Amino acid sequence: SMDDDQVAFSFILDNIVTQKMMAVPDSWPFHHPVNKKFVPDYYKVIVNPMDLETIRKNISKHKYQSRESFLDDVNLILANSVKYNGPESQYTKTAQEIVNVCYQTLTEYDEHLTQLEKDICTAKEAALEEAELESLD
Ligand SMILES: C[C@@H]1COCCN1c1cc(C2([S@](C)(N)O)CC2)nc(-c2ccnc3[nH]ccc23)n1
Repeated sequence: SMDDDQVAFSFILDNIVTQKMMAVPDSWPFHHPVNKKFVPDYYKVIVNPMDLETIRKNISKHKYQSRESFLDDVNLILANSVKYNGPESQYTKTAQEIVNVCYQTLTEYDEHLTQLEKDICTAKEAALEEAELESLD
């Protein structure tokens, strides 16, 4: 079912986050949203904040239906470090390793993720078609 497939897809992504990305050494700056009381300037600069806790919350809500949408938020972590800390900051080097281990692990699971992504997309289109046919009955 689309529910079993979304659960599987989300579990794979969550395991990539907790077992690989969160395990990158010294990755603590990216585990949670920046606290405005600690870094008030952060939210004057960073318009689209992102972090690994927020990604996990999004996974639990089944936000990500595709590898692309998942990686959109993953890359935001890196892009935001480039902007706030600079492209050569040690913070950005760490964010880069987080992104790289994400890519590496996605590649290991690309066969299964690609199939889940396709099957979720077909089931979603079918449910949309049926809902529209029912509303017009
Ligand atoms: C602003 C820096 C550099 O870019 C990425 C995130 N970064 C963070 C992130 C955090 C959080 S947190 C405690 N939830 O705000 C998410 C874990 N914290 C501090 C921080 C907080 C207080 N003093 C500090 N001194 C130096 C850094 C620092 N930096």
